[PDB]
Amino acid sequence: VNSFSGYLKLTDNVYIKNADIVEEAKKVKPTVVVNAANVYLKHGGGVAGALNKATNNAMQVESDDYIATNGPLKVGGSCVLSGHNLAKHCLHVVGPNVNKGEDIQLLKSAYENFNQHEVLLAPLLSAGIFGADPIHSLRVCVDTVRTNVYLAVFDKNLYDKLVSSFLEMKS
Ligand SMILES: Nc1ncnc2c1nc(Br)n2[C@@H]1O[C@H](COP(=O)(O)OP(=O)(O)OC[C@H]2O[C@@H](O)[C@H](O)[C@@H]2O)[C@@H](O)[C@H]1O
Repeated sequence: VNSFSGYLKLTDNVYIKNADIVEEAKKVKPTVVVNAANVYLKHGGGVAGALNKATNNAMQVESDDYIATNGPLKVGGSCVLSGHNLAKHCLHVVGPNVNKGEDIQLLKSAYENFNQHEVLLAPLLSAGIFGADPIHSLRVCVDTVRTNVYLAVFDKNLYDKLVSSFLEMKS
């Protein structure tokens, strides 16, 4: 497991690839895929829906059951559930929905959950439906995470922008 290939090494522990996270997960068989979740684990568009659909909706049913007996998550919080056919585990992480005025500082809280895991396959938290700048999310990630994080960015134009921006700001 955890056979990541073709990543660009950004820091000693952060790696980035222009790849759909679902197909990376099928290729790599990671111990942990990260899901960019909301506090009720209602997997809408974005990564959550793609992950859910690849589990034939088993992730959404598992999430319903988790929520029924544990209640919703906190922004910046997380929960480990099954990774189903994609990974051993899925780490569901709630970044701030910046479009709704939730504290963007909670992005640091969200990425801090990655530190509980040796190696993760992850998307950029809050950078899509939740409206954070993807460059800011990559920055928080490289600043906050100390464990090995392999970031999947499916859109080639965004990936190119992220690498360029990371170079310039790394100085
Ligand atoms: N197949 C893919 N492989 C790789 N990267 C992907 C893929 N698809 C997308 Br899209 N991305 C990119 O991963 C980033 C995060 O976007 P996101 O919307 O999934 O996560 P949040 O902004 O935290 O919103 C959470 C809310 O969205 C609902 O899904 C969830 O239930 C919740 O209510 C963005 O850069 C986006 O371009």
